[PDB]
Amino acid sequence: PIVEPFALAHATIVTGDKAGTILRNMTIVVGADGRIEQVAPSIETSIPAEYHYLDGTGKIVMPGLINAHTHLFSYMAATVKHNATTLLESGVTTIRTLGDVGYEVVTLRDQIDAGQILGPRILASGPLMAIPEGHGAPLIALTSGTPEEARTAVAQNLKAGVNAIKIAATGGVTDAQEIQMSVEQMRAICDEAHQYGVIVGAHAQSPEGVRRSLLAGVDTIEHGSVLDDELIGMFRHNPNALRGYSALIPTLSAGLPLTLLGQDVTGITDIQLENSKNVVGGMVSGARQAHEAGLMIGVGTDTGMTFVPQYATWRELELLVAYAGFSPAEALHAATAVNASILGVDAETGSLEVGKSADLLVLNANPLDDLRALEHPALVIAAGHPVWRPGPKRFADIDALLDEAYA
Repeated sequence: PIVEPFALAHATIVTGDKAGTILRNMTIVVGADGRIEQVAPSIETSIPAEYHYLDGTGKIVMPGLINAHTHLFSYMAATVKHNATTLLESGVTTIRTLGDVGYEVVTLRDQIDAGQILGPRILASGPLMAIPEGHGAPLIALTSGTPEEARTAVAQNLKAGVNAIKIAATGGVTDAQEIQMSVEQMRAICDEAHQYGVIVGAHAQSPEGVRRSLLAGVDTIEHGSVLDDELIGMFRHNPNALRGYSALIPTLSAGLPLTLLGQDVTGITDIQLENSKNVVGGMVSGARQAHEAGLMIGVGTDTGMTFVPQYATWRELELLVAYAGFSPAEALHAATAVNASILGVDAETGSLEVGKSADLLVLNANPLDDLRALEHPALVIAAGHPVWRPGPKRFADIDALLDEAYA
């Protein structure tokens, strides 16, 4: 698969910047190297010879969506490739997995990077690290509680080729908020990962878990909890984080289903429902607080969960607006530019600027006026490679349940 240069003309560009800026009748020229060569008014932009022509009249083009929290499993090679393809077809050009079964995603990422397979840019975490809980989940089990065991475990992942790390600082959404992974354990994991420039994410649904993760130097907090001034300060300036700051990935899409859908649908016990309500309340409140404090907040959804479709990244933006006080513009900015910075790939993607990877998402309507415009992309282009497929295969039953639930 070779990248054939092309030019997408007459499109309305939704930049995804903090201001919610839109540029009318624009042409985006993509080179043979898969990078953006020009972004200018169509009327003054001539299409180079041999370049293919894409007529974007009546269309909106924006940076590809980015999902900072995914799983490519609910034979293994085909399964992970299928799910990565679904994400791409939904318009997501960069993803970070946070808990793989083994090193199958590393393998997939390498094939995509080599140009052997069409797919999104992937930050693969390999198996997540955590204290086993007996749920049969895949992970690198830390059972001694020592920093040495944790450092050895992360080294195994790094040696295997991961370019992301995931730690379970606490239990899940259906678990109690405890007052477990120690700061010492996570500090060893973060120190080691950072030596190799790898970003670390920690799943935490309690203030204590968030606090310990931040103290250890974790780069991203997944889910989160209600915050206070001490924690906000730890997000803003974290001397132990790879880039001196930590970001929050609320992943509202993963918690809300458990509290909005009936137990007859979810199948969780009464105690799990109560636990979920307490955790989700903290995730929502914390996201609002973080937004209010101007912290770095990204878009991730924890795909692979029974009620979190691989193709529903767009829903997270609607949830940030409805629950965290985000404006559509800010949500689009979080899903692109901010996510890119958080994942450390802002130099190559996240915005439609000359020199960056041609990760384009073409829409039939303006998402600033209605975020649901994101649900059905017109065309997705990954690193200059147009995806010649209709879109993701959707599950009407699940989509119907979620639509009603979020209504």
